[PDB]
Amino acid sequence: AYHIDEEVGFALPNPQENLPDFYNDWMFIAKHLPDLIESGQLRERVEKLNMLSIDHLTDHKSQRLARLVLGCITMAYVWGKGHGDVRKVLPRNIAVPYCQLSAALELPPILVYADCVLANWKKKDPNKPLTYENMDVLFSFRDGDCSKGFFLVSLLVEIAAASAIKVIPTVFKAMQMQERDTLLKALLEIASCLEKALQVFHQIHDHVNPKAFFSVLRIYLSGWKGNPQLSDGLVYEGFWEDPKEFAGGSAGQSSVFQCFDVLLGIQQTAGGGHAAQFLQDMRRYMPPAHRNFLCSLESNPSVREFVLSKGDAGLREAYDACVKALVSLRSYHLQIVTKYILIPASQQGTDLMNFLKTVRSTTEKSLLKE
Ligand code: HEM
Ligand SMILES: Nc1ccccc1C(=O)C[C@H](N)C(=O)O
Repeated sequence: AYHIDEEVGFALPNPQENLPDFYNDWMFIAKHLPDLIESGQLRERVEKLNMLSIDHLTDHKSQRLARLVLGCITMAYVWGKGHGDVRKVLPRNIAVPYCQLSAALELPPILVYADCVLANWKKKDPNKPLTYENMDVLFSFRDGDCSKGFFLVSLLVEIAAASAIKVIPTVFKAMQMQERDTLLKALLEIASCLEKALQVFHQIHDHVNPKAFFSVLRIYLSGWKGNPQLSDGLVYEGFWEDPKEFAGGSAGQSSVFQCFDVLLGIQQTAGGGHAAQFLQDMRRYMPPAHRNFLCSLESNPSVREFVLSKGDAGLREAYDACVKALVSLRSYHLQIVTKYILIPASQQGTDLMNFLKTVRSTTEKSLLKE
């Protein structure tokens, strides 16, 4: 069904918090990364784990939790305290089950958005709503890392986007039914929800401190693709013989922007030399069912062409409201990357800026006007 929820969208609805007692040894380490890292006992605990079979993970929610658990342990093992003391070999007894589970779930054996954000959360009270005050994350890395604020605000933007995502079938049906008003309603509804998502994005400032993000959390989200600290990638002991590179790119692995890029025929899949290659690569790091969803949307008739073919200024204005909301979102995201990467980096990206500025202006160049 593309694993897309009416309420939470690309987020994993109501994730599992507990594994079977079989996996308690995994569970304990993941639940205690702040103390084990700080006290310098983490790597020993990982290095003294026994081989635990994944055959006792009986369903998707259990596999997603195990993947989040092993991904957090792996990031902590590789990066340690976060200050250059690195491990380049992931011990056999983590690496083999982590890589087996990853293959089953068709995701790379590294921490991704779909683990640390889409699966990493709970309601404090199951009867209060999906708001920040009623929610928590399941795992953090270090005390003060602001992982609660970063993951939960990302999740809440994701949940806000769900309201626009569930309208997408109405769009294609209305094109196909030849239902002009239904299509116009739907596009205005999508834009309205995307605007609401932009409002939710503002909570980022209330809960994430630029020093903590840039200097702590960013470290544990860092990968080994093009990383000088791990120039040949990571050795997954006992599974592949030579090291492999995978990006640690959690923020950029949301499907939300690409979801509406593709819906509105904005051309970034194919296009820019280095911008389109980056956007296509980050798809490798999305759950397969979401990869599938983005592809099926590309195969559908073009909404942008349909609107263009109609000589209908009302349609063109609803379409442009969607494109505007997507520009607003990337423009605000530009501001945040300035606040949370660029300024702290200088207090010690021009390629990073150019990538984001490019995707925004390509989105901006898509407005119809006429
Ligand atoms: C909170 C919700 C967020 C969402 C939904 C989101 C979404 C995205 C998306 C879709 C991209 C791909 C570029 C594009 O499509 O325009 C991207 C890139 C990026 N975002 Fe975010 N983002 C969020 C928050 C953040 C935050 C708080 C930071 C803090 C610095 C950040 C840092 C980055 C970086 C560095 C990139 C470039 C890819 C990379 O090098 O990792 N993002 N983001
Ligand atoms: N801060 C942590 C550090 C390490 C492991 C878990 C956490 C949590 O966030 C626990 C959360 N209160 C929960 O409801 O599971």
